[PDB]
Amino acid sequence: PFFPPLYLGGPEITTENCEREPIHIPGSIQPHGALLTADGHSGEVLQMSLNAATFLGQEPTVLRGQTLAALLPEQWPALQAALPPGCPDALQYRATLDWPAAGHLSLTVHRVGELLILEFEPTEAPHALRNAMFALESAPNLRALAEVATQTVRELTGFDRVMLYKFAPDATGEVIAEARREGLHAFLGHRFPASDIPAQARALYTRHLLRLTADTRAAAVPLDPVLNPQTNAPTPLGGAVLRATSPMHMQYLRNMGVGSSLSVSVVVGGQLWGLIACHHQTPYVLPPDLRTTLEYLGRLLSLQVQVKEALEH
Amino acid sequence: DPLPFFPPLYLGGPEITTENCEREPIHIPGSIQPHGALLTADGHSGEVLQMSLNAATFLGQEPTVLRGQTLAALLPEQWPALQAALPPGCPDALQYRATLDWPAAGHLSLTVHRVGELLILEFEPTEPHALRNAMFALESAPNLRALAEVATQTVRELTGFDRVMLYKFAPDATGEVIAEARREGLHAFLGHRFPASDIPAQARALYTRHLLRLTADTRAAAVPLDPVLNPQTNAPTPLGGAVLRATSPMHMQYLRNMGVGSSLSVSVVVGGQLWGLIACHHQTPYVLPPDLRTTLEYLGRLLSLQVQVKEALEH
Ligand SMILES: *C/C=C1/C(=C/c2[nH]c(/C=C3[NH+]=C(/C=C4\NC(=O)C(C=C)=C4C)C(C)=C\3CCC(=O)O)c(CCC(=O)O)c2C)NC(=O)[C@H]1C
Ligand SMILES: *C/C=C1/C(=C/c2[nH]c(/C=C3[NH+]=C(/C=C4\NC(=O)C(C=C)=C4C)C(C)=C\3CCC(=O)O)c(CCC(=O)O)c2C)NC(=O)[C@H]1C
Repeated sequence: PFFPPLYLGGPEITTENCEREPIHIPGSIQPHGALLTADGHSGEVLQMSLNAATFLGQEPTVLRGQTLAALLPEQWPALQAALPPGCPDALQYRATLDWPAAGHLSLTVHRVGELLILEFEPTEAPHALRNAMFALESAPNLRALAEVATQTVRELTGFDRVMLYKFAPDATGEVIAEARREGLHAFLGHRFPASDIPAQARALYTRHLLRLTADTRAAAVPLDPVLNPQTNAPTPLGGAVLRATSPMHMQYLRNMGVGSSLSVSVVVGGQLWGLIACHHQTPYVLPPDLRTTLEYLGRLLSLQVQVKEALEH
Repeated sequence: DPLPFFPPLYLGGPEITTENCEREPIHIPGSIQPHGALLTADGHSGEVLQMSLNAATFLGQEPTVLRGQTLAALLPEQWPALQAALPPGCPDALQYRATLDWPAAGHLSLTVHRVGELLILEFEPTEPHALRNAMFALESAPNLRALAEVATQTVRELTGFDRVMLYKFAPDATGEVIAEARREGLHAFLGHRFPASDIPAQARALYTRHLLRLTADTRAAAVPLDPVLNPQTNAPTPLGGAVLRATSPMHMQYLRNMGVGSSLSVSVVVGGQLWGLIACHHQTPYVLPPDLRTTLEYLGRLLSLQVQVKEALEH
């Protein structure tokens, strides 16, 4: 099963109970964005991140009464149609708001049962993706495909290190390709125990395909209330990219000297084949539109891995 | 019966009838569609060899001036990028794309690929979260039918085409329209089947490697390359990888007879075989700009993946 989260007086995580940390329900988010939850029917704002006032520019109480209808007039009917009752928690809808306080915000919404989860992040506003797609497809074998993928991602993102991390049948991981800035350790060829990515994190990574830590020293921002009014239970945040990263894993990143971390799941035959794993030495908020490019690349790599593995077997 | 290609018309080959469909050498028509321009150049020196006859009007230069310069001089910023992206021996399927600001012609999209020692350069005029939203909707579709319906509707919304169909090949290469989105008033093609010769065997092979082709105007005359043969080889210039390549006259007559002014199709490739086609029709001529066509190319790949996934959920 899972332990209760901390804020419901559950045990603190150690290397003895790695498998039982409820990483999906931390009750908090990373501070480079803001999150609201809301009722599926009424559009009634039920929870907000204590930092919402910053991003939205709204007097705190104003929000926690109001309706999405009021708050987001153009958007609220689109949401209603895009995310019908009963849809999967994996389905997401995005829009760009030109919002008074903040030039442009990206809005990302998904639905978990009766709750809409809304994420707001700063945003903005060429051929590198098309060029990359063809490059991946003409790679002659899996090894070269891995090399092209890591190089392409590094060029698109500027990340200090990009790896392709492949899982063995026992969930033992191996760095099979790597693109990195001059003057970093090389993790190419190294293998790592399955417990570094514990079972409950691999399962969530099979369904929700991109996650990140933007700053491995930033404090999480609580949800208020912490419990969902609807249920008097924790809000599931595993489909939210703003979801606070497990401190156990933030500690693992700080000990490596990493300030910023992102990965994309590569999913083949319904199973987690590997990760595009990215490191930055300093804090780094990759903007939403560039993340989208990596999300596309994730799908394309999933296709090409199967194609390429089929021409060996 | 499968038989080798006839020589093209310009090398004294025969004219194509219902009898000899499968032997038309559609990859080497010696000509392009008039809404863009094409140059060929030597892959090592960058000497310009062939150009479409309309090139002066896209590029704003006399032929003899174009042909008298190397790509190093014509494309000083792109020439080194081309050479890195398209190394000798690379496959003909690999494409490099850039946007140019050309004085006379505005923003041009440049698409380049390499066939042996030849570079092929295509120039076309070029111009929010719809793709991301579509990607997730496709993935959440519960079964093959719902996927097919979401895919057709999405493509129609992105493009404004009068008809978008998902055409699926059977094992005998006959095809069936298994989903479609269509303009009000058009008659349904859903559930209809069409014989294997409708898309002959040398088109199907080409459609497994080069995943998008189009006819922007089913009545437009093709524009010859000049000279027609590659001076490197005194042989035909391979245009199978060029979206500008002229469509087979057989296929154009087939489309005009259906009342179609514009056609586009994307290949859906599963396990190395052509599974089906995203096939679009417009009643009037219609040019879809290169950046919009890129969205369809990306959806072609997504759909190939999702078709595998939906079919595996099915035994
Ligand atoms: C007591 C449990 C431990 C633990 C927990 C844990 N680990 C993750 C997720 C990841 N761990 C990763 C490990 C590596 N990163 C590398 O670069 C290498 C090798 C060079 C390894 C072995 C990775 C890549 C992830 C994925 C996330 C990312 O992209 O950074 C989680 C889940 C965190 C979350 O999503 O909130 C958890 C709870 N890790 C341990 O090492 C043990 C001590
Ligand atoms: C004697 C040969 C004939 C022939 C040739 C031919 N066909 C193609 C390619 C295509 N044919 C298509 C036919 C259809 N369009 C539809 O809407 C339906 C069903 C409702 C069918 C059966 C299609 C879709 C294609 C693909 C390209 C496209 O138009 O989007 C070629 C190759 C064309 C080229 O790349 O230059 C050729 C030579 N078709 C016949 O019917 C016989 C008489």
